[PDB]
Amino acid sequence: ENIEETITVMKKLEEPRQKVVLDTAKIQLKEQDEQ
Amino acid sequence: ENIEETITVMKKLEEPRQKVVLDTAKIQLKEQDEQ
Repeated sequence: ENIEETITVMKKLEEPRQKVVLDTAKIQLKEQDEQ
Repeated sequence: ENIEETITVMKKLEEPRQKVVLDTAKIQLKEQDEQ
């Protein structure tokens, strides 16, 4: 499941790399709002 | 905390965009592991 699998990867990532993932999720929601 | 904030955003995303976020996390981990 996508969220559970993302949690598993993120638990291994240092905070700055987790922040990239979060900021990517925020862009994806902006793009979703433009569909 | 970044993981919970990412979950919150991902819960709003359509499944293909959730997969974008998971694949972004997987990329970050491959880079972290190669550093």
